[PDB]
Amino acid sequence: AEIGNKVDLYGKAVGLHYFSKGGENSYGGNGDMTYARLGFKGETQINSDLTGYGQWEYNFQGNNSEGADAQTGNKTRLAFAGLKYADVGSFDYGRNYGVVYDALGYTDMLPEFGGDTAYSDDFFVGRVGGVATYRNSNFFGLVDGLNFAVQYLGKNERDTARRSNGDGVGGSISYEYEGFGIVGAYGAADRTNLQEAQPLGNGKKAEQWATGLKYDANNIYLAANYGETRNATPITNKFTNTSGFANKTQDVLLVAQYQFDFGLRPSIAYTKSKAKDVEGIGDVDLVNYFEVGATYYFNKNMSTYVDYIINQIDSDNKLGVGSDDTVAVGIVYQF
Amino acid sequence: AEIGNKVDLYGKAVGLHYFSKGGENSYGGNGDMTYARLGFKGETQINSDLTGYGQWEYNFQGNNSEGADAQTGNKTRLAFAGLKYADVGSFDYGRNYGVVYDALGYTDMLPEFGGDTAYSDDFFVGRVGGVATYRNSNFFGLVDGLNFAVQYLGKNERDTARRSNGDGVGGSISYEYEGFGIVGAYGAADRTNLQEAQPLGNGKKAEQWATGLKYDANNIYLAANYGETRNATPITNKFTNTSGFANKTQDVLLVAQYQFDFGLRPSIAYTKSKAKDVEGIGDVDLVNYFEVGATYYFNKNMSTYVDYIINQIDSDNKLGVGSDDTVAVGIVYQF
Amino acid sequence: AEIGNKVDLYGKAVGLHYFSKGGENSYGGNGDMTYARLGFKGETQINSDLTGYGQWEYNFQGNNSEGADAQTGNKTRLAFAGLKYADVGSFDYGRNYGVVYDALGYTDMLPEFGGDTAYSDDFFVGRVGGVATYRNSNFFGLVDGLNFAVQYLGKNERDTARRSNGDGVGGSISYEYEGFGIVGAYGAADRTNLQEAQPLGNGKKAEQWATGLKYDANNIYLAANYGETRNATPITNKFTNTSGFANKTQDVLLVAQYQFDFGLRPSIAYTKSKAKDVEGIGDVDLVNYFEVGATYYFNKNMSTYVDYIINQIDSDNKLGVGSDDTVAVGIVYQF
Ligand SMILES: [Br-]
Ligand SMILES: [Br-]
Ligand SMILES: [Br-]
Ligand SMILES: [Br-]
Ligand SMILES: [Br-]
Ligand SMILES: [Br-]
Ligand SMILES: [Br-]
Ligand SMILES: [Br-]
Ligand SMILES: [Br-]
Ligand SMILES: [Br-]
Ligand SMILES: [Br-]
Ligand SMILES: [Br-]
Ligand SMILES: [Br-]
Ligand SMILES: [Br-]
Ligand SMILES: [Br-]
Ligand SMILES: [Br-]
Ligand SMILES: [Br-]
Ligand SMILES: [Br-]
Ligand SMILES: [Mg+2]
Repeated sequence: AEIGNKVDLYGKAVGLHYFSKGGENSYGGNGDMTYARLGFKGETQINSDLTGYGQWEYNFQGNNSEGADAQTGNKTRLAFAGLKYADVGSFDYGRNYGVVYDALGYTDMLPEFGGDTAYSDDFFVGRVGGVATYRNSNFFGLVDGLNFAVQYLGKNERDTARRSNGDGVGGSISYEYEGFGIVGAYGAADRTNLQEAQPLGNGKKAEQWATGLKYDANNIYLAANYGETRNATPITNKFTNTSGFANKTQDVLLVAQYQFDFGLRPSIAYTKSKAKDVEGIGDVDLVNYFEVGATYYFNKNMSTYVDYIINQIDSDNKLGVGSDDTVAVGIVYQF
Repeated sequence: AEIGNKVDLYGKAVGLHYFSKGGENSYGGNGDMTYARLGFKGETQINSDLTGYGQWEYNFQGNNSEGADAQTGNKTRLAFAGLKYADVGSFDYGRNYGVVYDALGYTDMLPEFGGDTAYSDDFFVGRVGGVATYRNSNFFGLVDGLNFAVQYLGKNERDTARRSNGDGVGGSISYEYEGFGIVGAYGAADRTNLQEAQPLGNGKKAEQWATGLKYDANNIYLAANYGETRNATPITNKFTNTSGFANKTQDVLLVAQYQFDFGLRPSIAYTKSKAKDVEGIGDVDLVNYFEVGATYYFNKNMSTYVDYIINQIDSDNKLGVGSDDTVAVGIVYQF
Repeated sequence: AEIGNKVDLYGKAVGLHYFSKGGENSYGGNGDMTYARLGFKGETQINSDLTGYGQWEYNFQGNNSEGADAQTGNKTRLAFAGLKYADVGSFDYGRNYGVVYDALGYTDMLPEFGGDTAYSDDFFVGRVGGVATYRNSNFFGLVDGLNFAVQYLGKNERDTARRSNGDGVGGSISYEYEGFGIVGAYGAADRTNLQEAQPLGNGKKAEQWATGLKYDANNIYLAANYGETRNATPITNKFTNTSGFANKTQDVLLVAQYQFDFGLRPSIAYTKSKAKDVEGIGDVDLVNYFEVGATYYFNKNMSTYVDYIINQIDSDNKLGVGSDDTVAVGIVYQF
């Protein structure tokens, strides 16, 4: 809620419970999942052709005690600033969305779950540190609906292989016309020595790509993503306590939703990602499910939701991917 | 300070020092105790019979360095959202006050100390994770001053016995009339296997109950709480480095205060909690003291206070409960 | 941005990258250095002679992942409240700037680097916990431009020698007249037993002092600081993994800047600190460099900057102080 400069502090409180049998063997786990969010975003008009802007956003976990676990799962999601010039484009630097999320964003619309391939700190698919992003709308004002973006990922040598990266570039192009949108996005980067010493994944570069199609009009939302990755998607073998990256993955995400005037937004979805050439096992499913779910919007400040994952991962999955379903029920106050 | 929706960011900065001899052997300890608070609370009118709301609140410690200890004692206090409907009642889910605090709230009014039995993450007496709370004012609008509440506590299997719980229900009823208020509150819950493996406490359920009486009118505040607990109150034997829960406790809390027009709010108080059937020792006092103290309110944004604990715990207490007095002097800017 | 009481929430997002060769052997290091800041400051008019106030401020790192490193470098910078009375003076308690920073503040003006001797949690030179500060402007209203301050530092017995202190007093006096300012500041304090068990530094008290001269007018800023310290400045011998405090240091800081109407603020600077009588090595340089740099201010909400450290520390420095240069390029949205 808005606190020549327009600055806006924002957030929400999310009362959130997950239901699974036992949740060690499930898609989402079991129990209290309450958290809150806080951030600001602002933009300042510098002149008629130039705006300056910034955004910061934080996750506060609501399901930890006030003892020594208090900080578990607290983190900054976003922290960047930039400049937007005339028809030239925008440029920002900091922690932000990786460019391949320009595609994955199409399916990442579910009430609680979904977007399973947009890992955080995973090269270009999710939120990530140290990125320089250039974005361009309507091709310099010459072509209504043709947007593009390029992004430069600086190396992050962290203590974990999962959270690290090397230098890389990625980019994306999209075209929209009367409710239809089409997008493609691709990136590659160096892997770090720590990533390469892992027993899962083989190679010295990582690539992610995805294409998107979507129809967004007349209270209907339909969307589709297909993508693949090389040496990029993080993976654990829970049976030998083995970690790393899948050599290859192949990914599909489908979503159908409708918006009723009275607030009810039903959701239907399917998601599958399968890893290939995983050392010592071959091909495995990482994600496999159908979704049903709904959100009820009381207004712009208040909603509740149920999200139900009909898990299709079989009880024998070779890496130890859980097989039970998960339901989520949430209540949200936002501003 | 207020930032169809009414949302309010709030907080305070508390300059705070504690004085004790040595503070290893004291009630409150010795030294810098500065901290700050930040939160939001908002409510949105959905229609004439329905409001939606949320609250989040965080504790930032001000007495840690900017080195590796920086986060010590930082935590979310509250994070919940809910719906309030007509005369039906309110319902919220998230981290919130346990229902037995509906009684303990009567005495928890001192400038710095007091409220010694309202432990955090301790079933129903204090702030706790994963609770669903229903509250009812004036009995559905049929009975002015008769309020009640029921609360459902979801199991929290944490890494510590102190911070965990099992599933449980608790509730409370109160009646108020012309400055007088009367309250009763009770809850029980399952204890977790971790709690049961402790060497202090014996049993597979936990119960807390308390009654409250108070007079709140004509610039006078008088209040009284009596309560008991089974297998609920956390306790340490500092002499053998032994921890767990007291089998039984018996608790009394008394408070007298007056408000002068010029801002001066003197406080007088007494508090005693005694554990029974503590393994290998029998009966012990956990808390035993008189208080004198005062707050000076400059206005609604600024106050100072002194709070002085006249400790009655004797120097031989069998669990190693400290015996020296503690003074606290604070200065508070809030908004 | 301002959210009888005037309260102001504020912050910035800083997109920030450091360039060094390799940065293990450099002044500033290499890579992503993005972070954000959030705080409030408020003041309340209690009557015509009395204002009450508070300030809190936090550092959120933007260059950590959302995994287990998420909190690295997050901390409260400031958290205090106080009262300002008529001509008498102001008094505040909490975490705040140490009084010797009243001098070091003169040179601490560079776009990214500079202020190298104003260590955090280091007695009086930097931000520190548990201080009571009295400040006086115009000598009780009797002497325009003559300010003074005294400060009382409470002992902080922490787990690290670097972050601890004993009880101490420090103070400062300054005089300003038509763009010229002159300042002196001094403090001493007890060292704690932990500090004394270190292999670097010898003695049972710590003192810091500094003098400042500055010209601040006509879009010119020139300033100069000289100071010394005994048993106060923290130091590591990276060759034997040895830590502690330099017995003596001698410090010089120089800065020249100009402000163009169009926003461009060029900076020129020199900084040297040298430790003496360091056990097992004698005299060593801790800091030695020239700076060139600039900030471009688009407006009051947006700026970019480059800051370039021309390191003069030689490749043989005896404690292992790095010798390569560092450049920093930043983009800042603030409110
Ligand atoms: Br917490
Ligand atoms: Br995500
Ligand atoms: Br993830
Ligand atoms: Br990051
Ligand atoms: Br654009
Ligand atoms: Br649907
Ligand atoms: Br801290
Ligand atoms: Br409490
Ligand atoms: Br507690
Ligand atoms: Br909790
Ligand atoms: Br009610
Ligand atoms: Br009284
Ligand atoms: Br983080
Ligand atoms: Br500093
Ligand atoms: Br430092
Ligand atoms: Br501190
Ligand atoms: Br003054
Ligand atoms: Br210059
Ligand atoms: Mg934090």
